[PDB]
Amino acid sequence: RPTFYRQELNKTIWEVPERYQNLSPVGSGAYGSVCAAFDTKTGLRVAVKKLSRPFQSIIHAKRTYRELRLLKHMKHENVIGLLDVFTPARSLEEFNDVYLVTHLMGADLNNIVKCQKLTDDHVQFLIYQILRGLKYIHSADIIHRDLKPSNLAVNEDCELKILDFGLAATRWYRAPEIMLNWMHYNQTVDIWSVGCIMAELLTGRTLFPGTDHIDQLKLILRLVGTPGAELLKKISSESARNYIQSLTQMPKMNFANVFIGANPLAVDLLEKMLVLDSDKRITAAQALAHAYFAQYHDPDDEPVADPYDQSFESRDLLIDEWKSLTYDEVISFVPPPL
Ligand SMILES: Nc1c(C(=O)c2cccc(OC3CCNCC3)c2)cnn1-c1ccc(F)cc1
Repeated sequence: RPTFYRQELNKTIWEVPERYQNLSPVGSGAYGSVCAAFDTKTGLRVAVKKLSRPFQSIIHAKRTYRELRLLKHMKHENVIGLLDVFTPARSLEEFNDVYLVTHLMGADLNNIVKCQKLTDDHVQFLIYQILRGLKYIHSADIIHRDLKPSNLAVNEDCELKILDFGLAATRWYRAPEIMLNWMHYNQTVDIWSVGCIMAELLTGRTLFPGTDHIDQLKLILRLVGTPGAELLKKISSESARNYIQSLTQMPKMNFANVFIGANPLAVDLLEKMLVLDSDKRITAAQALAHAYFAQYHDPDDEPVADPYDQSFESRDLLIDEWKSLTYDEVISFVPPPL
Protein backbone atom coordinates (compact mmCIF):
# COMPACT_ATOMS: atom_id res chain seq x y z
CA ARG A 1 0.00 0.00 0.00
CA PRO A 2 1.24 3.54 -0.80
CA THR A 3 1.20 6.52 1.56
CA PHE A 4 -1.95 8.67 1.66
CA TYR A 5 -2.57 12.32 2.66
CA ARG A 6 -5.66 14.47 3.33
CA GLN A 7 -7.16 17.89 2.48
CA GLU A 8 -10.41 19.87 2.16
CA LEU A 9 -11.58 21.14 -1.25
CA ASN A 10 -14.90 23.04 -1.36
CA LYS A 11 -16.54 21.39 1.67
CA THR A 12 -15.42 17.81 0.95
CA ILE A 13 -12.45 15.71 2.15
CA TRP A 14 -10.05 14.00 -0.30
CA GLU A 15 -7.57 11.33 0.87
CA VAL A 16 -5.26 10.36 -2.02
CA PRO A 17 -1.88 8.65 -2.43
CA GLU A 18 1.19 10.89 -2.21
CA ARG A 19 1.93 10.25 -5.88
CA TYR A 20 -0.95 12.62 -6.79
CA GLN A 21 -0.09 16.29 -6.17
CA ASN A 22 -1.51 19.82 -6.63
CA LEU A 23 -5.16 18.83 -6.47
CA SER A 24 -7.30 21.53 -8.02
CA PRO A 25 -11.10 21.24 -8.37
CA VAL A 26 -12.45 21.40 -11.95
CA GLY A 27 -16.19 20.86 -11.33
CA SER A 28 -18.94 18.22 -11.22
CA GLY A 29 -18.71 14.85 -12.95
CA ALA A 30 -21.08 11.85 -13.01
CA TYR A 31 -21.99 11.06 -9.38
CA GLY A 32 -19.04 12.92 -7.93
CA SER A 33 -16.47 15.67 -8.01
CA VAL A 34 -13.34 15.79 -10.12
CA CYS A 35 -9.93 17.29 -9.46
CA ALA A 36 -7.04 17.99 -11.78
CA ALA A 37 -3.87 16.51 -10.27
CA PHE A 38 -0.25 15.94 -11.18
CA ASP A 39 0.89 12.33 -11.30
CA THR A 40 4.50 12.22 -10.08
CA LYS A 41 4.93 8.58 -11.16
CA THR A 42 4.28 9.34 -14.84
CA GLY A 43 4.74 13.14 -14.92
CA LEU A 44 1.20 13.46 -16.36
CA ARG A 45 -1.76 15.67 -15.49
CA VAL A 46 -4.71 13.50 -14.46
CA ALA A 47 -8.35 13.76 -13.45
CA VAL A 48 -9.37 12.26 -10.10
CA LYS A 49 -13.10 11.73 -9.53
CA LYS A 50 -14.24 11.07 -5.94
CA LEU A 51 -17.58 9.24 -6.05
CA SER A 52 -20.16 10.77 -3.79
CA ARG A 53 -21.57 8.46 -1.11
CA PRO A 54 -20.80 5.37 -3.23
CA PHE A 55 -22.50 2.79 -0.96
CA GLN A 56 -25.25 4.85 0.70
CA SER A 57 -28.04 2.90 -1.02
CA ILE A 58 -28.57 0.01 -3.46
CA ILE A 59 -28.87 2.45 -6.38
CA HIS A 60 -25.55 4.13 -5.46
CA ALA A 61 -23.80 0.83 -4.76
CA LYS A 62 -24.89 -0.78 -8.06
CA ARG A 63 -23.97 2.35 -10.02
CA THR A 64 -20.56 2.63 -8.32
CA TYR A 65 -19.93 -0.97 -9.39
CA ARG A 66 -21.22 -0.32 -12.89
CA GLU A 67 -19.03 2.74 -13.42
CA LEU A 68 -15.86 0.92 -12.24
CA ARG A 69 -16.67 -2.13 -14.39
CA LEU A 70 -17.20 0.01 -17.53
CA LEU A 71 -14.09 2.10 -17.03
CA LYS A 72 -11.90 -0.94 -16.41
CA HIS A 73 -13.14 -2.39 -19.73
CA MET A 74 -12.53 0.66 -21.97
CA LYS A 75 -9.19 0.48 -23.78
CA HIS A 76 -9.56 2.71 -26.84
CA GLU A 77 -8.09 6.04 -28.00
CA ASN A 78 -11.51 7.71 -28.24
CA VAL A 79 -12.98 6.44 -24.97
CA ILE A 80 -11.93 7.49 -21.45
CA GLY A 81 -10.18 4.63 -19.62
CA LEU A 82 -8.94 3.86 -16.12
CA LEU A 83 -5.38 4.95 -15.23
CA ASP A 84 -5.87 3.96 -11.57
CA VAL A 85 -8.52 3.25 -8.92
CA PHE A 86 -7.90 3.57 -5.19
CA THR A 87 -9.41 3.85 -1.73
CA PRO A 88 -7.82 4.85 1.61
CA ALA A 89 -9.49 1.73 3.14
CA ARG A 90 -7.15 -1.09 4.23
CA SER A 91 -9.97 -3.66 4.49
CA LEU A 92 -13.47 -4.44 3.13
CA GLU A 93 -15.14 -3.39 6.43
CA GLU A 94 -13.77 0.19 6.35
CA PHE A 95 -14.33 0.49 2.54
CA ASN A 96 -16.43 3.63 1.99
CA ASP A 97 -14.64 5.77 -0.64
CA VAL A 98 -13.77 5.24 -4.30
CA TYR A 99 -11.47 7.40 -6.43
CA LEU A 100 -11.11 6.92 -10.19
CA VAL A 101 -8.12 8.31 -12.10
CA THR A 102 -8.04 9.00 -15.87
CA HIS A 103 -6.30 11.37 -18.31
CA LEU A 104 -7.06 15.07 -17.90
CA MET A 105 -8.50 16.52 -21.11
CA GLY A 106 -8.32 20.22 -22.10
CA ALA A 107 -11.96 21.18 -22.76
CA ASP A 108 -15.34 19.68 -23.65
CA LEU A 109 -17.02 20.16 -27.04
CA ASN A 110 -19.25 22.84 -25.55
CA ASN A 111 -16.20 24.94 -24.59
CA ILE A 112 -14.30 24.64 -27.88
CA VAL A 113 -17.13 25.90 -30.12
CA LYS A 114 -17.38 29.42 -28.65
CA CYS A 115 -13.55 29.54 -28.40
CA GLN A 116 -12.44 28.63 -31.96
CA LYS A 117 -14.01 28.71 -35.43
CA LEU A 118 -14.84 25.16 -36.59
CA THR A 119 -14.02 24.45 -40.23
CA ASP A 120 -15.51 21.54 -42.14
CA ASP A 121 -12.25 19.64 -41.67
CA HIS A 122 -12.59 19.99 -37.87
CA VAL A 123 -16.16 18.65 -37.86
CA GLN A 124 -15.00 15.73 -40.03
CA PHE A 125 -12.25 14.89 -37.54
CA LEU A 126 -14.28 15.29 -34.33
CA ILE A 127 -17.34 13.34 -35.56
CA TYR A 128 -15.03 10.68 -37.04
CA GLN A 129 -13.50 10.15 -33.57
CA ILE A 130 -16.89 10.04 -31.86
CA LEU A 131 -18.01 7.38 -34.36
CA ARG A 132 -14.78 5.43 -33.93
CA GLY A 133 -15.28 5.40 -30.18
CA LEU A 134 -18.99 4.49 -30.61
CA LYS A 135 -18.10 1.56 -32.85
CA TYR A 136 -15.96 0.28 -30.01
CA ILE A 137 -18.41 0.65 -27.13
CA HIS A 138 -21.29 -0.61 -29.28
CA SER A 139 -19.37 -3.72 -30.29
CA ALA A 140 -19.47 -4.65 -26.58
CA ASP A 141 -23.27 -4.16 -26.35
CA ILE A 142 -22.71 -0.97 -24.37
CA ILE A 143 -24.86 2.01 -25.24
CA HIS A 144 -24.06 5.50 -24.04
CA ARG A 145 -27.72 6.72 -23.96
CA ASP A 146 -26.85 10.39 -23.16
CA LEU A 147 -24.25 11.48 -25.71
CA LYS A 148 -23.98 15.28 -25.68
CA PRO A 149 -21.31 18.03 -26.12
CA SER A 150 -20.49 18.17 -22.41
CA ASN A 151 -19.35 14.53 -22.29
CA LEU A 152 -17.14 14.86 -25.37
CA ALA A 153 -13.71 15.99 -24.20
CA VAL A 154 -11.01 17.28 -26.56
CA ASN A 155 -7.39 18.45 -26.35
CA GLU A 156 -5.76 21.37 -28.21
CA ASP A 157 -4.69 18.64 -30.62
CA CYS A 158 -8.40 18.10 -31.40
CA GLU A 159 -7.98 14.53 -30.02
CA LEU A 160 -11.33 13.47 -28.59
CA LYS A 161 -12.60 11.12 -25.90
CA ILE A 162 -16.09 10.03 -24.90
CA LEU A 163 -17.00 10.29 -21.18
CA ASP A 164 -19.94 8.96 -19.07
CA PHE A 165 -21.08 6.12 -21.38
CA GLY A 166 -23.26 3.32 -20.06
CA LEU A 167 -24.37 5.27 -16.97
CA ALA A 168 -27.82 6.73 -17.85
CA ALA A 169 -30.49 20.23 -21.46
CA THR A 170 -29.90 16.48 -21.92
CA ARG A 171 -33.24 16.17 -23.79
CA TRP A 172 -31.89 18.21 -26.75
CA TYR A 173 -29.74 15.27 -28.01
CA ARG A 174 -32.03 12.33 -27.14
CA ALA A 175 -33.39 10.01 -29.80
CA PRO A 176 -37.21 10.34 -29.89
CA GLU A 177 -37.69 6.56 -29.29
CA ILE A 178 -35.98 6.57 -25.84
CA MET A 179 -37.31 9.97 -24.78
CA LEU A 180 -40.85 8.74 -25.46
CA ASN A 181 -40.38 4.94 -25.16
CA TRP A 182 -42.49 4.68 -28.33
CA MET A 183 -40.63 1.99 -30.29
CA HIS A 184 -37.89 -0.52 -29.47
CA TYR A 185 -34.46 1.08 -29.17
CA ASN A 186 -30.93 -0.13 -29.96
CA GLN A 187 -27.37 1.25 -30.10
CA THR A 188 -28.46 3.77 -32.80
CA VAL A 189 -29.97 6.03 -30.16
CA ASP A 190 -26.38 7.32 -29.90
CA ILE A 191 -26.21 7.90 -33.65
CA TRP A 192 -29.22 10.22 -33.30
CA SER A 193 -27.23 12.16 -30.69
CA VAL A 194 -24.17 12.26 -32.99
CA GLY A 195 -26.34 13.78 -35.76
CA CYS A 196 -27.64 16.45 -33.39
CA ILE A 197 -24.08 17.28 -32.30
CA MET A 198 -22.74 17.34 -35.87
CA ALA A 199 -25.55 19.72 -36.90
CA GLU A 200 -24.58 22.00 -34.02
CA LEU A 201 -20.86 22.06 -34.93
CA LEU A 202 -21.78 23.02 -38.51
CA THR A 203 -24.42 25.71 -37.72
CA GLY A 204 -23.29 27.00 -34.31
CA ARG A 205 -26.88 26.46 -33.04
CA THR A 206 -28.72 23.72 -31.16
CA LEU A 207 -30.72 21.72 -33.71
CA PHE A 208 -33.62 20.88 -31.39
CA PRO A 209 -33.73 23.16 -28.28
CA GLY A 210 -37.08 21.93 -26.90
CA THR A 211 -38.61 23.28 -23.67
CA ASP A 212 -40.04 19.85 -22.74
CA HIS A 213 -40.76 16.38 -24.22
CA ILE A 214 -43.69 17.62 -26.36
CA ASP A 215 -42.03 20.77 -27.76
CA GLN A 216 -38.92 18.59 -28.32
CA LEU A 217 -40.81 16.10 -30.49
CA LYS A 218 -42.51 18.98 -32.27
CA LEU A 219 -39.17 20.51 -33.26
CA ILE A 220 -37.98 17.10 -34.46
CA LEU A 221 -40.97 16.30 -36.68
CA ARG A 222 -40.76 19.79 -38.22
CA LEU A 223 -37.43 18.64 -39.68
CA VAL A 224 -37.77 14.86 -40.16
CA GLY A 225 -41.52 14.72 -40.88
CA THR A 226 -44.32 12.95 -39.02
CA PRO A 227 -44.06 9.13 -39.17
CA GLY A 228 -45.79 7.61 -42.18
CA ALA A 229 -47.67 4.29 -42.20
CA GLU A 230 -44.55 2.05 -42.20
CA LEU A 231 -43.18 3.61 -39.05
CA LEU A 232 -46.53 3.79 -37.19
CA LYS A 233 -46.83 -0.03 -37.56
CA LYS A 234 -43.74 -0.36 -35.32
CA ILE A 235 -45.08 1.69 -32.38
CA SER A 236 -46.15 -0.60 -29.50
CA SER A 237 -47.62 2.07 -27.19
CA GLU A 238 -51.24 3.05 -27.89
CA SER A 239 -50.94 6.50 -26.27
CA ALA A 240 -47.79 7.38 -28.23
CA ARG A 241 -49.45 6.28 -31.50
CA ASN A 242 -52.50 8.45 -30.79
CA TYR A 243 -50.39 11.55 -30.14
CA ILE A 244 -48.50 11.23 -33.46
CA GLN A 245 -51.63 10.75 -35.59
CA SER A 246 -53.48 13.54 -33.74
CA LEU A 247 -50.72 16.06 -34.49
CA THR A 248 -50.98 18.15 -37.66
CA GLN A 249 -48.92 16.33 -40.27
CA MET A 250 -45.47 17.70 -41.19
CA PRO A 251 -43.54 17.00 -44.39
CA LYS A 252 -39.94 15.84 -44.37
CA MET A 253 -37.74 18.79 -45.26
CA ASN A 254 -34.87 18.99 -47.71
CA PHE A 255 -31.83 18.89 -45.43
CA ALA A 256 -29.96 20.88 -48.11
CA ASN A 257 -32.51 23.70 -47.63
CA VAL A 258 -31.87 23.54 -43.84
CA PHE A 259 -28.09 23.06 -43.68
CA ILE A 260 -27.40 25.63 -46.40
CA GLY A 261 -23.75 26.01 -47.44
CA ALA A 262 -22.65 22.89 -45.58
CA ASN A 263 -20.50 20.30 -47.34
CA PRO A 264 -23.01 18.21 -49.36
CA LEU A 265 -21.48 14.95 -48.06
CA ALA A 266 -22.00 16.19 -44.48
CA VAL A 267 -25.68 16.87 -45.29
CA ASP A 268 -26.01 13.36 -46.75
CA LEU A 269 -24.67 11.76 -43.54
CA LEU A 270 -27.01 13.92 -41.36
CA GLU A 271 -29.95 12.69 -43.44
CA LYS A 272 -28.84 9.10 -42.66
CA MET A 273 -28.39 9.74 -38.90
CA LEU A 274 -31.54 11.76 -38.23
CA VAL A 275 -34.21 9.26 -39.27
CA LEU A 276 -36.97 8.35 -36.77
CA ASP A 277 -36.93 4.66 -37.63
CA SER A 278 -34.22 2.99 -35.52
CA ASP A 279 -34.00 -0.06 -37.81
CA LYS A 280 -33.05 2.31 -40.67
CA ARG A 281 -30.67 4.68 -38.87
CA ILE A 282 -27.02 4.36 -39.90
CA THR A 283 -24.79 2.48 -37.42
CA ALA A 284 -21.39 3.77 -36.25
CA ALA A 285 -19.55 1.18 -38.37
CA GLN A 286 -21.52 2.15 -41.50
CA ALA A 287 -21.05 5.84 -40.70
CA LEU A 288 -17.26 5.52 -40.50
CA ALA A 289 -17.20 4.31 -44.14
CA HIS A 290 -19.34 7.23 -45.43
CA ALA A 291 -17.55 9.39 -48.04
CA TYR A 292 -17.59 12.37 -45.62
CA PHE A 293 -14.75 10.73 -43.68
CA ALA A 294 -12.58 9.74 -46.71
CA GLN A 295 -9.56 11.62 -45.28
CA TYR A 296 -9.63 9.80 -41.92
CA HIS A 297 -11.34 6.40 -42.42
CA ASP A 298 -9.00 3.43 -42.05
CA PRO A 299 -10.82 0.07 -41.71
CA ASP A 300 -7.70 -1.63 -40.25
CA ASP A 301 -7.56 0.97 -37.41
CA GLU A 302 -11.18 1.09 -36.20
CA PRO A 303 -11.02 -1.71 -33.65
CA VAL A 304 -13.80 -3.42 -31.66
CA ALA A 305 -13.90 -4.27 -27.96
CA ASP A 306 -13.43 -7.49 -26.04
CA PRO A 307 -16.69 -9.10 -24.84
CA TYR A 308 -18.23 -7.21 -21.86
CA ASP A 309 -20.17 -9.10 -19.18
CA GLN A 310 -23.17 -7.04 -18.00
CA SER A 311 -25.23 -9.86 -16.48
CA PHE A 312 -24.78 -8.02 -13.18
CA GLU A 313 -27.33 -5.51 -14.55
CA SER A 314 -30.23 -7.97 -14.14
CA ARG A 315 -29.27 -8.77 -10.50
CA ASP A 316 -30.89 -7.53 -7.25
CA LEU A 317 -28.29 -7.62 -4.45
CA LEU A 318 -27.85 -5.99 -1.00
CA ILE A 319 -25.64 -2.91 -0.48
CA ASP A 320 -22.87 -4.97 1.14
CA GLU A 321 -22.90 -7.41 -1.79
CA TRP A 322 -22.44 -4.63 -4.40
CA LYS A 323 -19.80 -3.05 -2.13
CA SER A 324 -17.87 -6.32 -1.89
CA LEU A 325 -17.97 -6.81 -5.68
CA THR A 326 -16.59 -3.30 -6.13
CA TYR A 327 -13.90 -4.00 -3.54
CA ASP A 328 -12.77 -7.04 -5.60
CA GLU A 329 -12.60 -4.90 -8.76
CA VAL A 330 -10.45 -2.33 -6.93
CA ILE A 331 -8.11 -5.11 -5.65
CA SER A 332 -7.82 -6.81 -9.05
CA PHE A 333 -7.12 -3.65 -11.08
CA VAL A 334 -3.94 -3.83 -13.16
CA PRO A 335 -2.93 -0.42 -14.56
CA PRO A 336 -1.93 0.25 -18.18
CA PRO A 337 1.72 0.07 -19.28
CA LEU A 338 3.27 3.56 -19.73
N1 LIG B 1 -11.29 12.87 -17.25
C1 LIG B 1 -12.37 13.60 -16.87
C2 LIG B 1 -12.66 14.92 -17.17
C3 LIG B 1 -11.80 15.77 -17.96
O1 LIG B 1 -10.64 15.42 -18.21
C4 LIG B 1 -12.27 17.09 -18.46
C5 LIG B 1 -13.57 17.24 -18.98
C6 LIG B 1 -13.98 18.50 -19.45
C7 LIG B 1 -13.10 19.58 -19.40
C8 LIG B 1 -11.82 19.42 -18.89
O2 LIG B 1 -11.03 20.55 -18.87
C9 LIG B 1 -10.51 20.88 -17.57
C10 LIG B 1 -9.09 21.43 -17.76
C11 LIG B 1 -9.08 22.85 -18.32
N2 LIG B 1 -10.41 23.40 -18.61
C12 LIG B 1 -11.35 23.31 -17.49
C13 LIG B 1 -11.44 21.90 -16.91
C14 LIG B 1 -11.39 18.18 -18.42
C15 LIG B 1 -13.90 15.16 -16.54
N3 LIG B 1 -14.36 14.09 -15.89
N4 LIG B 1 -13.43 13.12 -16.11
C16 LIG B 1 -13.55 11.84 -15.51
C17 LIG B 1 -14.45 10.84 -15.87
C18 LIG B 1 -14.43 9.63 -15.17
C19 LIG B 1 -13.53 9.42 -14.14
F1 LIG B 1 -13.54 8.26 -13.48
C20 LIG B 1 -12.62 10.40 -13.78
C21 LIG B 1 -12.63 11.61 -14.46
